[PDB]
Amino acid sequence: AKEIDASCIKIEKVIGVGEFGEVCSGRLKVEICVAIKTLKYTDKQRRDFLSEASIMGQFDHPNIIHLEGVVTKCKPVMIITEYMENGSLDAFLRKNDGRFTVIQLVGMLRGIGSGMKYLSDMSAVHRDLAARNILVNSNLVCKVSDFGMSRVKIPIRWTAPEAIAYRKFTSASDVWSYGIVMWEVMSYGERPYWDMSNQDVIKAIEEGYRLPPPMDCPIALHQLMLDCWQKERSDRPKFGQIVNMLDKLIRNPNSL
Repeated sequence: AKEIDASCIKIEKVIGVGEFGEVCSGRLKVEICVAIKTLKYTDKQRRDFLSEASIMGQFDHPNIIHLEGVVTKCKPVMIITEYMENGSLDAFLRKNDGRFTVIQLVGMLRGIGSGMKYLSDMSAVHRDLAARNILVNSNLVCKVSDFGMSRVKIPIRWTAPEAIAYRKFTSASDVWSYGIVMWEVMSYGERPYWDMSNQDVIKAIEEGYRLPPPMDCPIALHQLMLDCWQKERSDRPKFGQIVNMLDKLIRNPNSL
């Protein structure tokens, strides 16, 4: 992760408040813009708050939030990462409802896929993949963040069957999550399974029910979602196949 001297981090604005503490956006000098996650809390939070930075520090990929460093030897304890102008993907889509083309939405999913293909290769499992955990920048590049649950309370409607049933988390269960993320994107941040109860969703999926294709969503994309939602995890496509399929869709826009 690398320790950074607090004299280098200069907060400017408080973008909002997160779980463990506040979340801001300042600058880092040695100058560039960065994100800052402060902690204010008991030891029952610090070890988990920082552990997220530790794991995130093992990664280096364009579609994975870059960790600048951490400030532990001083208060407030904080995590410094690359700045993302547009913030959380889900909120970003709800504020720009129906304002993006199919190819642009596909490009975002391509990047997310690429970041997941990176993680899965590192033998890492996010276990909490969702649009709310994916940040977007001014260039529309979506990056996977929030590695608090990663392993090298999780929403049921985003979690794969086996993961809930017999606590089996793998890159195959993240694919199922990716499937849900795909649905959120093409639906502009729409709540999966809407007003259905977590119990209804579990039963529904067991009966063979699957989320319908979002309006104006290409048949091929929805099918890709169906594959990601296959009961038998072994039958679901690998992240490598997912990134490949999307590229061929982008390269050949007419196929969408």
